Amino acid sequence: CPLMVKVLDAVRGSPAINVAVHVFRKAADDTWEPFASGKTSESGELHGLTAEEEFVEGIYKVEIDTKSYWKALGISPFHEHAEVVFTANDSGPRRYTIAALLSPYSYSTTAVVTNP
Amino acid sequence: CPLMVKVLDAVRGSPAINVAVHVFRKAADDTWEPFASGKTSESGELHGLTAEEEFVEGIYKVEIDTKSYWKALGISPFHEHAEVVFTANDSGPRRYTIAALLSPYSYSTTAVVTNP
Amino acid sequence: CPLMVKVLDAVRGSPAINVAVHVFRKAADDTWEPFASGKTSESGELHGLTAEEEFVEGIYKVEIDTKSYWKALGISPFHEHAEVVFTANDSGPRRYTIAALLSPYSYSTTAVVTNP
Amino acid sequence: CPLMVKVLDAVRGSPAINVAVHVFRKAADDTWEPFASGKTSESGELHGLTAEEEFVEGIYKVEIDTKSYWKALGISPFHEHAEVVFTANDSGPRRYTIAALLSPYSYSTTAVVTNP
Repeated sequence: CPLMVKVLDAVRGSPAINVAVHVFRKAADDTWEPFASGKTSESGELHGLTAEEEFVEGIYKVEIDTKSYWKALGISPFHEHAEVVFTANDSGPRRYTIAALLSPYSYSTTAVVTNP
Repeated sequence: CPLMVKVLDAVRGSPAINVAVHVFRKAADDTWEPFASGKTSESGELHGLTAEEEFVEGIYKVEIDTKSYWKALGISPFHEHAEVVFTANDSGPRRYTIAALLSPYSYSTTAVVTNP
Repeated sequence: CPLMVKVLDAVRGSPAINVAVHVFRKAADDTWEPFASGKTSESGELHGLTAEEEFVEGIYKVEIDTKSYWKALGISPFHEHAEVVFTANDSGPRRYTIAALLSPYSYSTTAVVTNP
Repeated sequence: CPLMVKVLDAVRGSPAINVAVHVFRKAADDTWEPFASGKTSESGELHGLTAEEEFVEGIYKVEIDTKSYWKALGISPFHEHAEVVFTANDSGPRRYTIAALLSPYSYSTTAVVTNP
């Protein structure tokens, strides 16, 4: 699975379950073209994002819907969302895990890039 | 100063100097209009950012050019930038600090909202 | 696995490999008693630390030898190490993942605690 | 001020005010000897922790009472405290800021080592 998104909850100290996540790919004309969509699972993971789809070289945007998540939990968050924009597969095929750690007024995002 | 941006470098243990930062307010036709812009100083800070009487209520995106910053030092970072998107001044004026802490493959962002 | 430790390297974007980890449980007399120990694997993980029914209620301290890790890559770090001290299982025994993300001048730690 | 200590709350998005910080130095015999101590202020900062005519080369430990901070707010946190341990002024004179960013189940810490 070459694109994996994992989200944790730093207030509850757990997986962030059912977070909307939309991946996009910057097309040849400089506009973001949908690429994959998802809701995180019981373990805060979102798998098979390139099933049926080519994971080609390019610029990707993983957009995590943190506002909905915190609002569904009765909290008013600071951010509308958490976006992670990066170039994929520029030096060859890689496997990517984007981890997001969440609080209402704060997030962190790391990328684990491993060579297949 | 009602909107400050502050940047640290987690690798070197110091402020992040000369980091380009571009702020945009979302326009009603639902697109991002230039709002202000600048470079962090010697203390990693950016002040006097709000273009005249313009810091109205609205959706803001602060974009930090972290890629140029790591590339100026010879490092090859994960991200193209770090965008922070938030609604500002919807329930009466506050002062906003956007703190960003930077690593080549990771960053962290926090809003410290305080009351006039 | 009821006590697990994940370390990640935020400079390189990968698991932190071969990092020395030492757990301790606080004793009857309020001193720290050697409990388990390990070095993180290829995936930056350290497994079979506790042994389920060997994991009592108490205060544990996970220490991560972050200093050697950075000096073994030719970097000179800030911290001597990173410690994590938590109360374990004071309730209906649960699984603990302690995740640590590393950088020379900074680290961040998170607990994922799940009902088995 | 050769040793500042700044604490932010990532849940509420404000400084963490009134936080108990206790600082130790490792003595000749390798036991932690009390050194300075205090409580963070309206800005979450803790100034006047030490005097440059007294802050000598050695290993310090900066312990921050996150548990009482979270309880005082009705929150059952994960960690007992946040311990930051580090060697100081071994290369001569420098200013140190320990920044800590708190969530009930996570925290991150960065050292900003700047020069006289």
